[PDB]
Amino acid sequence: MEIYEGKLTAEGLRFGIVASRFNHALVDRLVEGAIDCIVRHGGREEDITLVRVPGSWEIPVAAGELARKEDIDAVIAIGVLIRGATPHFDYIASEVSKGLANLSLELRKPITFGVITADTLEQAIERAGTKHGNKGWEAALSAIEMANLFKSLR
Amino acid sequence: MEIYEGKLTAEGLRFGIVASRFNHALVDRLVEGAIDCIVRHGGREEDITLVRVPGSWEIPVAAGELARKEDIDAVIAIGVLIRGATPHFDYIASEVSKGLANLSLELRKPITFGVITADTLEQAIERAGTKHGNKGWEAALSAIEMANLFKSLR
Amino acid sequence: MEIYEGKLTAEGLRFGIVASRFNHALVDRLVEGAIDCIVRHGGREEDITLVRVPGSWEIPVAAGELARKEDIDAVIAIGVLIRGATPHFDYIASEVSKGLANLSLELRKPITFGVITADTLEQAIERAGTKHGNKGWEAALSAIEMANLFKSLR
Amino acid sequence: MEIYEGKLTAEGLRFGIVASRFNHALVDRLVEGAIDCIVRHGGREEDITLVRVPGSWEIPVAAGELARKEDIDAVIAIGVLIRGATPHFDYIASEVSKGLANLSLELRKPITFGVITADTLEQAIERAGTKHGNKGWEAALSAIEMANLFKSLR
Amino acid sequence: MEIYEGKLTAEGLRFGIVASRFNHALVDRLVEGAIDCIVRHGGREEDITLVRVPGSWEIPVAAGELARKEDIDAVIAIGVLIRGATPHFDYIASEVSKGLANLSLELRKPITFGVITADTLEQAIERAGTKHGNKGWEAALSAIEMANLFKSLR
Amino acid sequence: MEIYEGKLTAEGLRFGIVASRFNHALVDRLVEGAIDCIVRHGGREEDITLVRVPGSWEIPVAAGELARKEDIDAVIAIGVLIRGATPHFDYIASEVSKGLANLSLELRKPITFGVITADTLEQAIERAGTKHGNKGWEAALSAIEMANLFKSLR
Amino acid sequence: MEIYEGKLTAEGLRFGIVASRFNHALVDRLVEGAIDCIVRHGGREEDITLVRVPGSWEIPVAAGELARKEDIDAVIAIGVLIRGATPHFDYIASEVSKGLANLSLELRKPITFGVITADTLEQAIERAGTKHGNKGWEAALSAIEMANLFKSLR
Repeated sequence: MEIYEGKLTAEGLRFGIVASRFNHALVDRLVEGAIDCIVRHGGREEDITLVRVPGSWEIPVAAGELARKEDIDAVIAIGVLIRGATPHFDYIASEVSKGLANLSLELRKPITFGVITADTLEQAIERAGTKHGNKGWEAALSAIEMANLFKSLR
Repeated sequence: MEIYEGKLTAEGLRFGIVASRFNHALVDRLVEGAIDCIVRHGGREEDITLVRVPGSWEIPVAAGELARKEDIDAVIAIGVLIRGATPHFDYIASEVSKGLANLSLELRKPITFGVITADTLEQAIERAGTKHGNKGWEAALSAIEMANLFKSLR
Repeated sequence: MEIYEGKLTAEGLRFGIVASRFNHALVDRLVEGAIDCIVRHGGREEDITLVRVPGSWEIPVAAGELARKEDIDAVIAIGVLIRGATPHFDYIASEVSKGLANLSLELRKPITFGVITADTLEQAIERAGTKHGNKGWEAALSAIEMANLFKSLR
Repeated sequence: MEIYEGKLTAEGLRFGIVASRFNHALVDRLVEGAIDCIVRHGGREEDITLVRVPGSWEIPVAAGELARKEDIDAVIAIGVLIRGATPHFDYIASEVSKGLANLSLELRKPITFGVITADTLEQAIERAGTKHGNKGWEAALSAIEMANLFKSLR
Repeated sequence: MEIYEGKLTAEGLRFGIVASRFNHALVDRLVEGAIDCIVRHGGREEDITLVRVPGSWEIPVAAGELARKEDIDAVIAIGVLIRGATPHFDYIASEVSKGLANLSLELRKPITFGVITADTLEQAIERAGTKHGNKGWEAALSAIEMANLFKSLR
Repeated sequence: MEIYEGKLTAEGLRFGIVASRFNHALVDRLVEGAIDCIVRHGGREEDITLVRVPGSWEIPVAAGELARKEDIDAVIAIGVLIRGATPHFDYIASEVSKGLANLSLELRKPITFGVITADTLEQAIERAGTKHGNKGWEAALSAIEMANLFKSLR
Repeated sequence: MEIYEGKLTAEGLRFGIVASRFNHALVDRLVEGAIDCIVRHGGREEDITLVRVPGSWEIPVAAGELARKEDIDAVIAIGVLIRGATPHFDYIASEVSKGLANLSLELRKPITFGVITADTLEQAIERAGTKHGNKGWEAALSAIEMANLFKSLR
């Protein structure tokens, strides 16, 4: 049998990080874990390109210009969505996810999903550093494995 | 300021894994994550020494013979404890933990704690592979970082 | 990979059994299973040293004189504790367990724990012969495996 | 099989009794049973050394100077603890017990535990003379058996 | 029979008092009773060494430097612990007590325990001067008796 | 009377800070207060050695290598523990505390305790910056006073 | 960027303390913390001017004669207000606060606010020494920082 799988070594890879600005407080702890993961697995922080967009709605279009440059091996999307009074939550949540997934089949490149979709302000703080451990350090780990496996599979 | 911190690269390190036999079903998924972590971070599986003891009560004494050999950089203790009808749970839980912590100051060597102390059979299955992600892959990650930092700090 | 593990053959091993006297009725069924295990796995009953102490409080000090003799490969501690009206239970339960575990790191020798810590008189009868199967035959099985593995690991 | 066990004859043995002063009323009935046991089993009352300390907290340190003299075969600790309004009970109860047990492995000498840990003033009176029969006559009986067995086992 | 017991005369003895600063209000009434006891039983206040530490957590380490000087006969530990919202209470309470008791067997010297472990702010005020009479005057009385008895027993 | 007490001036002292990584979000506000305290009381930030360990379980072993270097006057342990579904909380909480306290009597050096043991995620945020004022700025203040007093007392 | 901030060193500064007499019991523990803070941060107690006024109503007028002398760098107002049966509380509380704040813009000099405004007698005892730590040691710390920063900013 042929078994393919990405190792977790980050040397030689160049990364893109698309990070919304809304929910300034929680996103800055995710971007912190994300860079943290990439450096302690052996990647340099020079080869990280960090892009900032105003809301989570526009993560799709801007991760589309990072994922087209040749020298980017994987792209991480990092944004916080908290439900409020209206269904505004759903139609933005539903679209962030389709643009990211639709983009990944198009450009045949890994785009990992580091978007926190929380119901209360409580659960967002737990997945951004405390009792569940930041998505940011996680979605970054997912891309290091993918961008590593996509040397073998292409 | 001096900042010390372990990177996550597992090359050159030699590991010990002390794994109980009781709860045959759940422990074998932890040992699986543990070796898995060490190999995909760049360590060879030859340099893993795996030791098996009958219950969780004896993890202390046998991790004491692994932690004394010179060629072991870190030791992982892996066992499952489920509460039952009696306080048998507490006095075994309380002692596994003191022998492991007491051993680490004595032999000045990292012994990370991969013991699941669950109340229901439910929560033990969740921390052994499913919605919380195996301690075994986690306690192994903790030791790779420690055994790496203890090159600098000794 | 190196895999260490004790087989279950009891030939050549010499055992010590420290058995309280209090709860005369239930302890005598545990000591019965314990010798039973050692003989039917192939050990002789001559090489069993049986020591009797008045209560469960003193199992630590007397298992300390058995575990220091050279010709003892493993020691079994067998006593029954039933909770009563007062917290007398806890402070005796808590100390039996630390002296046994503290002794095992000191003398680097297996001391397995065959102490029944039951809440009702009911549950003590179930773990001493009937629907859960005597600790005594179990704690003895745990030591045969350990004393066998500690030929390889020392 | 070798069977070791202490007989109950008190001739030739020399004893130490560490007895708190707090709860003046109940302790004096325990010390009474303790000497009573030792004399009617055949020991002289000259060879009893009786030591008095202010509270139950200091039983450990003073039983440590009795247990170091050569001419003491066993030491009895006799004190009454009654729970009151605060957790003061627990942290004193927890420490009396560790100093006594820790001392017994250190000096390899029997220290039997005649401490009444009662929840109400009621249960303390029952274990000090009336419907359950004084610990003092009991903890003394436990030491006569141990100090007798420790001629054979040393 | 030999009876040992400390008289209550404080002449010739030299004392150490380790007193936390946290709960400034209640501790200063305990230290007040403590010196008060030592002077009115006949000791001079010159021979009192008073040491102040920031919290109750550090009473162990600093009573360890007083108890090692030769010219200190007994050491008093004086601090107030009030339970609050979290289990922070327990793990500090549990450690103050082990360091004090562990120290007393090590240095074979009396360390009496004048720590108030109260559940409400109410009960702490009652044991610090009012309807139960200050521990400080009590723990001091306990040490005068012990340091006096330890002339005879050493 | 002799009165000993540490002033609060931080000049000439060299500090060690052992800070877990788990609960990335809250620990980074404690380390922030801790350095903040040491600099504004007059200490330089060059003489701070900052050590990072993966979990709170390993604070003991790594504070043991900082506390052995000669040029460290006091060590601060900084980590966040939040209770979750299982008793995993207790056995880790209970051991962090014994290794820190056991270490301080051994190496006769101040190790102050800046560990937040919170029941809800709520109370952890309050003791890490907001309505109760960071332990980190507090445990640091406790060590500046202790390391200053331990010039006089040694 | 220019960053201004007061260090916490109290050398060279001269302080004023305006302390009511009503609630004799609790105020004397605040004044105690206040002087305590100033001395252990390095200030002499000669350079403290202590002024006493009959009630909390007159703290404004008398802190106005201290804040006009040239040789006073900061003034501390220390008084206890407990709510009783009537709205007398509010109109005195409301005025103490405006005279202190109005005075600080007028004389361009720090006047820190060490007034306890408690609802029950309970909460006043907690903020005056026990589980929340005296305002007096706090309002004094606030002024040492301010009077230090106002060398740079004037």
